[PDB]
Amino acid sequence: SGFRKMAFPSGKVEGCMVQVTCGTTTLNGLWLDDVVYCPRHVICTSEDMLNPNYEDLLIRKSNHNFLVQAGNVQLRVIGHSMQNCVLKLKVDTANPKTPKYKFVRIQPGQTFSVLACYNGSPSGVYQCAMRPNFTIKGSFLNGSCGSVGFNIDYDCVSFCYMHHMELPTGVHAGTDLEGNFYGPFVDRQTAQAAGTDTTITVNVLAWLYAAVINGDRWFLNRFTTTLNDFNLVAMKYNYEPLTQDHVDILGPLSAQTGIAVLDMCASLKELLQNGMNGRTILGSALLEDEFTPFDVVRQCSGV
Amino acid sequence: SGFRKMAFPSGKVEGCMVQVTCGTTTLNGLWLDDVVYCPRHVICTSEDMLNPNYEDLLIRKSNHNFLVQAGNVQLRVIGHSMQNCVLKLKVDTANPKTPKYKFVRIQPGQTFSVLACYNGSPSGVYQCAMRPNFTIKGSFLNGSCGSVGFNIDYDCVSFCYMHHMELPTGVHAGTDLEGNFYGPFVDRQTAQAAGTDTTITVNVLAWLYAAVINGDRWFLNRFTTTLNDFNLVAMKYNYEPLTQDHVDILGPLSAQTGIAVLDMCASLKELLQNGMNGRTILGSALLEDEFTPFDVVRQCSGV
Ligand SMILES: *C(=O)[C@H](C[C@@H]1CCCNC1=O)NC(=O)[C@H](CCCC)NC(=O)/C=C/c1ccccc1
Ligand SMILES: *C(=O)[C@H](C[C@@H]1CCCNC1=O)NC(=O)[C@H](CCCC)NC(=O)/C=C/c1ccccc1
Repeated sequence: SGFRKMAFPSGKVEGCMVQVTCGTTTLNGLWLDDVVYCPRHVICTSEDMLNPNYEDLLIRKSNHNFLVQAGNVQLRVIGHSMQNCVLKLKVDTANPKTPKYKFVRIQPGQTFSVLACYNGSPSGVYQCAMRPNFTIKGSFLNGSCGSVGFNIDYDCVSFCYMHHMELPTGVHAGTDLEGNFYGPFVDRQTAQAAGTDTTITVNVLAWLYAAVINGDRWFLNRFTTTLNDFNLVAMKYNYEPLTQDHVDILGPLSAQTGIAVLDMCASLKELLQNGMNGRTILGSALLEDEFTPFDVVRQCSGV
Repeated sequence: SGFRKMAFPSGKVEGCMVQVTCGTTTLNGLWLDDVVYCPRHVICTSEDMLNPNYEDLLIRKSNHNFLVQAGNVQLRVIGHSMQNCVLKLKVDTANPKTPKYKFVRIQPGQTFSVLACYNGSPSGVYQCAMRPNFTIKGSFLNGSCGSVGFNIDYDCVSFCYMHHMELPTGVHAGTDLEGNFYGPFVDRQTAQAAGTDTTITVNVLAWLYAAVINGDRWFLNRFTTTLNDFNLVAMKYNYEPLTQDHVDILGPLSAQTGIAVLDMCASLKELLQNGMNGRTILGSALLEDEFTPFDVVRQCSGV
């Protein structure tokens, strides 16, 4: 029993983190086979983040402008190229610790683990969700750029996020490992801000199932609801619409608890309309939306 | 910016996890140098957990009764002994991945990372606090016994917890790595239950400082309070007394924010008396007490 925000074990990713310096800027890189991946803004000076032509800065750079350090072993850069908003630095040594891996782009509402790093050295690990507005609510200080987000299945690491910047609201923006930003964000200095966010409805329902599996039952009721009348209430409270696919995805949790999805939807509607009146669910006084149905099943396996 | 429940990178500990089987019971062991540490209840049968004489079961066991598997390599047990509630299984191979390590016992109110494991294979990592009543609120299923809790400083792993059991309330109990239980709990079948818990006051104040560092300021006020009048209110709300040492420990966070500790205490008193009236702090509608002052400083380094 018990339910926690749980990250994947970070060992396989720790072995891939290196330090990348260009000019006076140091950040983190990801060392897989003979390539080091890092944010391309490492080549920017502060005189040129208003409107950097990243191409421009890059043609003016050479291999020796990039210092790559793996622990206390310098790697020699033998090639450099740009892939969207990421740099690929070819090095003369393949990483002996390279795990089986994939580069995957995730969907809003999906979760992943972040290995926060500074100067190529891991500092901590935590779980994030990709928000509907393509930001993440992380914990990132200056120097954390190039830290990565990932999931593990079996022992293949699926990398899904590389960290690039913080927005004025204190949330974070980054790319997939092909260097394509999540959301309408750019690696140049603008007044860019997060657009309007919403609550991940299917995840809230997953977490209510987690609560029932762990013996929190006070919010349950007889009532059921129609999907249509549920989505009418969800819309009013800035919740994403619930689709039939979401209902299907919640199937296994519904079977294990014996609580039909639309039965649980009636509980959520009443929580949205009444609040909790001083009670908590799984230690929370708010409805939690950063656990996917998979997260719940994986952690709550057989109670 | 940002503040998350962050665990230590788990890589150094992942390399120490093995699988231990005795009879039909399988659980996890910790492999350091040529010793494997595991809960002694691995030698119990279900016919004998009412009143096991653990000594008895152990004299009746031989080295070959213990099957130790490290990945897919069986380790040969060449000696076995009991150390309080932990078994020490001497094996014929020293773990080549043994980190620098220490066995440390922690205090109620201190935090640590848990590497949840099943069949010697790590599943996830999360942060726990030792509750004032010496339980932990973890996430543990059958088979998780022998998973360990730890902190890292520099690159020395300080192991502080080994998991043994779940209480009827769904919280968890375990030992230090010398096999001495935290709290009044025993590795035998009783109606044992967690005693009365309290809120870790110094940690709540640390987390309020975290919030201020991250731009959450709405709960602040002019008021200051005396330590005596604060502790009168804390007592009423089941909060631990705040000592002058706690005040001193909060010194650096007070300096960085420019908010005196007793100034922040006045904010906490009003939160305790009024609630938040619909607002949140660092994404929480409850006052969070599982971040130590160190946790905050380490994560909030320079904003
Ligand atoms: C990379 O290490 C660094 C991390 C940031 C910076 C400190 C705050 N938290 C983080 O994650 N990334 C940058 O410094 C980045 C480079 C921009 C590309 C030219 N810029 C930002 O993060 C912008 C912060 C900001 C916030 C509000 C208004 C303007 C700028
Ligand atoms: C070890 O792997 C296992 C883990 C437990 C069991 C399932 C629930 N969550 C856990 O962490 N530990 C045990 O099974 C343990 C062995 C007891 C020593 C003889 N016993 C318990 O955890 C007791 C659970 C319980 C709860 C309420 C009433 C009675 C028993």
